[PDB]
Amino acid sequence: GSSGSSGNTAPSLTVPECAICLQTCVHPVSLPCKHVFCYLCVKGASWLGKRCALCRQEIPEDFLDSGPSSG
Ligand SMILES: [Zn+2]
Ligand SMILES: [Zn+2]
Repeated sequence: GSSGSSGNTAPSLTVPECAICLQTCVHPVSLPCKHVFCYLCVKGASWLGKRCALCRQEIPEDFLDSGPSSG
């Protein structure tokens, strides 16, 4: 069925910047706090632990870990 939908609806076709490493966001992830960061910088950065860097909005484990191992 329908499984796997990410923020596609975009006014342009480019990659935004990051507010954690200060460089092109390799993986722009729309956080529940209305922000964008590298899927890696959010999953676990050097100075980050399951929490935004701009607003520090607690991120739910489900955010990254969604759905059972096997579908
Ligand atoms: Zn980053
Ligand atoms: Zn935030």
